[PDB]
Amino acid sequence: KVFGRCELAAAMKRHGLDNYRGYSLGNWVCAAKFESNFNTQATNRNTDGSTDYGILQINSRWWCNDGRTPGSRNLCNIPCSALLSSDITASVNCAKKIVSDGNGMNAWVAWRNRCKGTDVQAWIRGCRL
Ligand SMILES: [Cl-]
Ligand SMILES: [Cl-]
Ligand code: NA
Repeated sequence: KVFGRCELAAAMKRHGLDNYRGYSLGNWVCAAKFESNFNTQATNRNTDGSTDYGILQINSRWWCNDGRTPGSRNLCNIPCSALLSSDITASVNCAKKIVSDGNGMNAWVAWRNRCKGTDVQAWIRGCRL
């Protein structure tokens, strides 16, 4: 499923991400835009053989099991395929664990390079939330 901007914002807000660990909703929508273009089915292979999955491009080296990333951790205790569902619950619950681990949203390279320090509130402008 490819989300619209306000649709995803409303979905993330209902799942408790607005101001989660101090990150306003616009940060999460901005990260999703540049990580996956709002597409729950996005996958990208990394140089180390791991793969990023879903709307927030969660990495199989640490966070989910895809059966082909040797020596990887499964810290969200989920198959990576569950992160590709049109229901974002699994991706959001896993993202909450990632953003709480110490580095905040700097774990998402696209957020660091394209959202951090910008007017991220623009990403929820006009949405009925
Ligand atoms: Cl915001
Ligand atoms: Cl980037
Ligand atoms: Na959903």
